[PDB]
Parts: sequence; C-alpha cells; structure tokens
Amino acid sequence: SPQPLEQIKLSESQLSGRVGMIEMDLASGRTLTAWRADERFPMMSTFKVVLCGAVLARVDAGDEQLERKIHYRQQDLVDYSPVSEKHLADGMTVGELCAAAITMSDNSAANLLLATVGGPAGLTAFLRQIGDNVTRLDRWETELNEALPGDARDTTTPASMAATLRKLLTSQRLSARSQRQLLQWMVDDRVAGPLIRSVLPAGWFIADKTGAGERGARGIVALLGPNNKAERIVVIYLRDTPASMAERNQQIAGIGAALIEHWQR
Ligand SMILES: OC[C@H]1O[C@H](O[C@H]2[C@@H](O)[C@@H](O)[C@H](OCCCCCCC3CCCCC3)O[C@@H]2CO)[C@@H](O)[C@@H](O)[C@@H]1O
Ligand SMILES: *C(=O)/C=C/N[C@@H](C(=O)O)[C@](C)(Cn1ccnn1)[SH](=O)=O
Ligand SMILES: C[C@]1(Cn2ccnn2)[C@H](C(=O)O)N2C(=O)C[C@H]2S1(=O)=O
Repeated sequence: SPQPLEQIKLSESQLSGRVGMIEMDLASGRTLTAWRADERFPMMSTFKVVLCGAVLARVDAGDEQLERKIHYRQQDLVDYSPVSEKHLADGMTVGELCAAAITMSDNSAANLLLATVGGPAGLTAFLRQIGDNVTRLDRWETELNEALPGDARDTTTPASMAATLRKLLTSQRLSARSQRQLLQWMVDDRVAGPLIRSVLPAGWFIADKTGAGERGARGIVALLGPNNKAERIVVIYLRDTPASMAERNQQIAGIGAALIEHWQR
C-alpha cells in the first residue's frame, strides 16, 4: 500500500470526491495524521454513536434507565428498522434501542431515542455542552442522510467527530459503566464489524460504526490498534462522488489498509 496521504489522494482523484480523515490516540487525543479534518461532511448513521452517548449521559444523571421499556406504534416506524419492526407488541428497552441503532443501524430505534434527548436540537445542545462547537444534527431519520452540497445540516468534521467520541469514551463525562457500554456497542456492530475483522491482520482490535448517504456519502468511525487494544480513533468520511457503493467501500478499505500498514508509534 502507498503511504496514507498518497492513498487518500489517489482515492479522491479516482472517485472525483472529497475524503476527510483523522487518526487520533484515544488516550491523549494526540493527532497522528489528518486530511481535510476541519472540513464538514455528513455524519449519516455515524451520529447514532453520539446519540447513544447522550442517552448514557441521561442515565448517568438519573434521568433515564437502559432498562426503561419503550412502547411504540407502526406509525412511528421509518425506513430500515430491522429490529424495531419486530417489537411492535412488546416494545424495546432504551438499552436495546441503542444496540439496535448502533449495532444494526436501525433507524426507528434512532428516532425513538432522539425524541428522548429532545430531538436534533437537544442532541446539538449536548454536543455544545461537551465542548463540540461544530457537529450539528438538525433532522431525523431518514432525512438526515440527504447530503446536499454545501448544506451544513447533520454534518461533522473528522477532527470534531474524533474529539467528541474520545470525550464520550474517556473523559469524566460518562460514568465508567456508560463508557464501557458505549464502547461495547461499537464492538458489537453487526453491519461492518465482522467483515472488517475478517480482513484485518491478526492482532488488530476493531470497533466501529459506518454510515452511507446520498451523493456518494460514505463513512466510518472506529476504534483500532495493534496488539488487541483500542489504541486510536480513525474517522474517514467521503462525500460528493457519483461512484458505486462497491467502489466507495473499496476506497475506504484501501485508505484503512494504508493507515494500518504505515502505522506509527
Ligand atoms: O500491515 C501489514 C499487514 O498487511 C497485510 O494486510 C493488509 C490487508 O490484508 C488488508 O486487507 C488490510 O486492510 C483491509 C481492510 C481495511 C478496512 C479498514 C476500514 C476501516 C478499518 C478501521 C478504521 C479504518 C477504516 O490491511 C493490510 C494493510 O495493508 C497482511 O500482509 C498482513 O498479514 C499484514 O499484517
Ligand atoms: C446510516 O448511514 C443509515 C443510512 N442508510 C441509508 C443509506 O444507505 O443511504 C438507508 C438506506 C435509509 N435512508 C436514509 C436515507 N435514505 N434512506 S438505511 O441504511 O437506513
Ligand atoms: C431490513 C429489510 C427490509 N427493509 C428494507 C428497507 N427497509 N427495511 C428486511 C427486514 O429485516 O425487515 N431484511 C431482509 O429480509 C433483508 C433485509 S432488508 O434490507 O430487506
């Protein structure tokens, strides 16, 4: 593989699209390498990780319980609800909703949860309170994946998403059990985890959340590192390319490959 930024260029040139990337130490926030890290990109389903971060914050403040059962109707469902569509009679706990939303990318589960923290407004307030002054959620599923050119709604920057995930996973913002729960959800991803784990070299830890949207929007936020440890946060977004999903998948894999092959101390 080529060096990581060389691979990143090649990808932008082949896709005719923008790539954004940061590789950061989870423990300190040391930035190892970055590319359009301060440019905005639609978050897509990657926001589900931050959303469950806010739910955990509510559980920690005594405002919410992972066990609280929520009951919802058929009329509340939205597109792609592989888990939530199966529990119309029995409802789902707040904890199950976060696992469906992060590990299966269930969209109704995300919506039901979004209502509990005050909707997109309330999730943007939580970010501001955590010191993220860039990320902004403004719409619900599935409209938040719309990705129009130059629209800042429902977008983040690579470096702002990395700094926020680091704060949720390691500062004293979430209790320790909550930090561990947020982490375990991403480890248990069922959409791309297994696939990715199977092609990674032996020794590599992987936790992730992937997303896709319109106009070629594609992305992943992940915990990765050699020696079976969640060493660094890697955030890769792609936007404004006409390419097929398969090509978009391969290009992000090729950058991931480059990143992994040329990993620095
Ligand atoms: O780094 C050296 C290694 O190079 C090869 O592995 C390749 C290759 O087998 C590939 O499949 C994979 O990435 C493929 C999948 C990348 C998916 C990453 C996408 C996500 C991953 C986590 C966040 C970044 C983006 O890595 C490497 C690096 O060249 C193998 O020889 C392996 O034995 C060896 O240990
Ligand atoms: C996370 O990224 C959820 C988005 N997926 C979209 C998509 O692939 O673009 C689906 C198909 C739902 N949706 C959003 C916009 N249009 N449909 S699905 O994965 O929920
Ligand atoms: C999620 C699904 C229905 N679907 C499509 C769009 N929104 N919902 C359906 C299900 O589990 O309900 N699954 C299949 O069966 C394959 C997948 S799916 O992607 O066909």
